[PDB]
Amino acid sequence: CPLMVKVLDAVRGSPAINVAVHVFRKAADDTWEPFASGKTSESGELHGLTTEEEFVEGIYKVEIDTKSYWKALGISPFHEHAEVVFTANDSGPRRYTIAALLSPYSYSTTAVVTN
Amino acid sequence: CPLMVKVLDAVRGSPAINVAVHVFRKAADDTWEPFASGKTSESGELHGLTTEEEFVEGIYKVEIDTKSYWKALGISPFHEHAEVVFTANDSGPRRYTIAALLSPYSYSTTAVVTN
Amino acid sequence: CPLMVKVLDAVRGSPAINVAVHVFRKAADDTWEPFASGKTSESGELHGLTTEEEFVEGIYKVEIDTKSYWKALGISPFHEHAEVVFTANDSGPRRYTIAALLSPYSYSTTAVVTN
Amino acid sequence: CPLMVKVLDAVRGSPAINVAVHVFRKAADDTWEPFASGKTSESGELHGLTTEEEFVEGIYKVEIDTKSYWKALGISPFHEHAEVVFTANDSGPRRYTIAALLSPYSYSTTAVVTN
Ligand SMILES: O=c1cc(-c2ccc(O)cc2)oc2cc(O)cc(O)c12
Ligand SMILES: O=c1cc(-c2ccc(O)cc2)oc2cc(O)cc(O)c12
Repeated sequence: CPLMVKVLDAVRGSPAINVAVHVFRKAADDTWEPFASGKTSESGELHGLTTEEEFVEGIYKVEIDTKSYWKALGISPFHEHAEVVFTANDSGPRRYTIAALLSPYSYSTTAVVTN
Repeated sequence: CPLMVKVLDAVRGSPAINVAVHVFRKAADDTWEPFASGKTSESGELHGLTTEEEFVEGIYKVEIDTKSYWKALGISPFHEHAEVVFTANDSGPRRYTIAALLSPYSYSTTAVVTN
Repeated sequence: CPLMVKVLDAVRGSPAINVAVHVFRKAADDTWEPFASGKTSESGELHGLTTEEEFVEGIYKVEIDTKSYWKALGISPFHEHAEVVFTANDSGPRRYTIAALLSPYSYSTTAVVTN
Repeated sequence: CPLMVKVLDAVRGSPAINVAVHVFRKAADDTWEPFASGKTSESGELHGLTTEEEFVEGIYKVEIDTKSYWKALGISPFHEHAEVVFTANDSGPRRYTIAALLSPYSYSTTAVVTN
């Protein structure tokens, strides 16, 4: 799989478990077309979202449902969700890890792009 | 000034100047209506986006045009933009500062909410 | 004011108030000599630590007492403190803002260096 | 191994490879005693630093030589190094991952503590 999502919890110092993640691909008419989704595992990771054959060049949006995550922990959050929007490019390395570090009023995200 | 945006550059250790910012508000029909836009000053700050009267309750999206920023500096970055999505003024008027710290393959964002 | 420290709380979405900060400078004998100290205000800022005359070239350590901050709020955090270590004024006098964003098991820090 | 260090590069969107890491344990006289060290791998990770038997409760410092890393890439950095100082506690989960995300004028660090 060319796309993995990893989510961490900066309040508890843990993986962020059972977080819903939705991936969209930008269509020709600039709408967001559902592409893949899942929930992070006990290690905070979401594997197997797509395949090399399906993951063609284009703009993708990864939506991480941070609000539901914080509410399930009894914590009041700021954001509706975290969004990561990027272009997949065949010129670069083949594997994309989208990582996010979550706090109630803040988040960080980085891309780790490797061969 | 109930909505302010502040952007920093983590490569240069400086304000991120001339960063375009577009704000949207979710409409009754569930689309993103353009609400306000502007660009960061030499201090990396964007003031005057809206007014207390105009900044009513709603779900807002602050889109920070990070790709256009990096590309204007001769850099090819990872993200298209940073999107900050939040419910505002649910418990009455507040003042919101949306801060963002930018790197070519990573960003963080935090909200400072007062009064 | 050539050295300023600003601290934010990522759990509350607020300035981090009453955070103790201790600054050290590496001595000729390679030990950390106490240089200045203070605490953040209601704005999360710490001004007046030093003067242009006193803030000479050197290697400085800014220790932000994050554990004491979280514990004063009834929270058991991970880190003892955040340490920011840097060479200052190597190319002549500059103004340094050390910013830190705090969560119980995570922090970030960035420097804004001007003139 | 109860202690792992992971380092990421926010400029290149990659693991931070061949970064020197030094771990110290705080001695009874408040000095820092060398404990373990190594260099991050091609995946940006440093495994096998210590064992369960050696990693007793106490205060530890993880020093990440960020300055040499940026210089080897031809980039001018701000910090001398990144420091992560924490107490190992047997009450919590047994495995500590210290992660750091590096930019030239900024870094983030979080702890992922698991069983
Ligand atoms: O999101 C951030 C915002 C800020 C910041 C820094 C200075 C301000 O006057 C306002 C906000 O610093 C930071 C420092 C970091 O290391 C990481 C951040 O996300 C931020
Ligand atoms: O976005 C982040 C991702 C990670 C990370 C941690 C472990 C992985 O296997 C992959 C990514 O650590 C971090 C540590 C930080 O202090 C801040 C981050 O944004 C991240």
